[PDB]
Amino acid sequence: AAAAGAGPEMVRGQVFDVGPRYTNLSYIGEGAYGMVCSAYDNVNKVRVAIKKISPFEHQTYCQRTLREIKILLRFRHENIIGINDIIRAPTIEQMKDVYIVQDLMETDLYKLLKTQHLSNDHICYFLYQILRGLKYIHSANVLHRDLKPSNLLLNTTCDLKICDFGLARVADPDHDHTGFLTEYVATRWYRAPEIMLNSKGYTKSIDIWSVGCILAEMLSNRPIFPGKHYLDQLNHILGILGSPSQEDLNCIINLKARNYLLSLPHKNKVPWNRLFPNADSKALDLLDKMLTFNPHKRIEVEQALAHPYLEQYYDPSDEPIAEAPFKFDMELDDLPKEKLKELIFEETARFQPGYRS
Ligand SMILES: O=c1c2cc(O)c(O)cc2oc2cc(O)cc(O)c12
Repeated sequence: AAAAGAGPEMVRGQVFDVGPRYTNLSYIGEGAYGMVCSAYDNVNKVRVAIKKISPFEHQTYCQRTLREIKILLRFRHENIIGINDIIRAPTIEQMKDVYIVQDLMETDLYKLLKTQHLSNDHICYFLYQILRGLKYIHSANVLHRDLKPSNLLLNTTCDLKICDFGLARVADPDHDHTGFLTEYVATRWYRAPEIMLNSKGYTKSIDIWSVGCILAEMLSNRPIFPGKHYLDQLNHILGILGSPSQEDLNCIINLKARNYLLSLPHKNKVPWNRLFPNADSKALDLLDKMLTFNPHKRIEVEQALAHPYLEQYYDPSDEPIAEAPFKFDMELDDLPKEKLKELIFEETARFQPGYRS
């Protein structure tokens, strides 16, 4: 209809018409590219979140939108945000925006860390939930590739859900190698050291590093490695971990990357307990294992779940995995704008009336 509008201005938050089902005028924030509002779901009789997506002018936006929709519709897990509904025109010709309806969450870990100290009990629970969700993701052979506090939503009872699969990919360790200083898209402060050295981020260890950075951030309310540019990120990491060992260096076969590391002055490890003097010692042991330089030696998700820090929560029978891996195209690079729009239309069909009387 359009009978509803939500305080427009910048972005383009003119119209927000989400059929008759959803009826309230409460803006929340700005998505990657569209207003997010809360609304009353007149069917389930609860407030929900709705993201307006207007992706159809940029190939990158469409790609990320399709990737996220395909993934979220296939995943079903307590610690991963779901899609409850998708609102769009009934034909491709008329489709100009897409609205994604999701459970309403109170906040995200970014906003929470800006103003709230976390108890060790909250840190432990939040880490548990992140890892529980990540187990499922990885079990589907999917890498999230952009884990960070703003991608972790929380409700009023501290239930945590991972969001934003726009940069996700299917794991491909056999094709992970690349040259030194290869450009990378995911958020700088949460990038593993190998991204800057010799890795395209196509293995599960990339996500464990990000989780380790999030744990550190929870312990002190500050990002642990706030690089200001691409290579600064690596110097922040080495400033705390110290210089890599001969064995870990020998693992980096690429000469430019090797020689860069060899060119650096020797740095000694900064002990975790001096960075985080109020932290639980078991938390720091787990942190150390997640923030391991060598990605091959880095802890895997399931090992992390089994670590003593998380013993109060660990229960592998209640930490589900995906029914089968994804092998769908997540690169989506060789598709014209017309095919991407068509795939988004097809992927969202299940939510249409389409066939009523
Ligand atoms: O995407 C969401 C979002 C998604 C949900 O399912 C939800 O329940 C709450 C959300 O809040 C946001 C707030 C923002 O400032 C920006 C956002 O992108 C979101």
